[PDB]
Amino acid sequence: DATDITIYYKTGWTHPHIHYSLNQGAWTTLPGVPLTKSEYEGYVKVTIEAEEGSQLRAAFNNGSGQWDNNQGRDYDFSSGVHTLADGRILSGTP
Repeated sequence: DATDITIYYKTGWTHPHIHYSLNQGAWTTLPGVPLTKSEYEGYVKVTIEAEEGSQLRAAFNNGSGQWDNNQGRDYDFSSGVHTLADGRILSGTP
């Protein structure tokens, strides 16, 4: 049973950030946490420390007010690993 929340995100932004609320808690202070490039070209990655049975709600930004917020639904990610690319989420790595 997975614990941390690891997210891969396809983006060409140079300063991508994840803004999120973990387990229905407080949201990060803007602009949120930076994502660091993965060796999967075009993808950035973050791992959010979390307990068993965790879920976060997230929106991504370019550090300067351009957003990807899933048409206002925001993106939901559970304990485990997930890859978001052009609005589609698949479990696991790229």
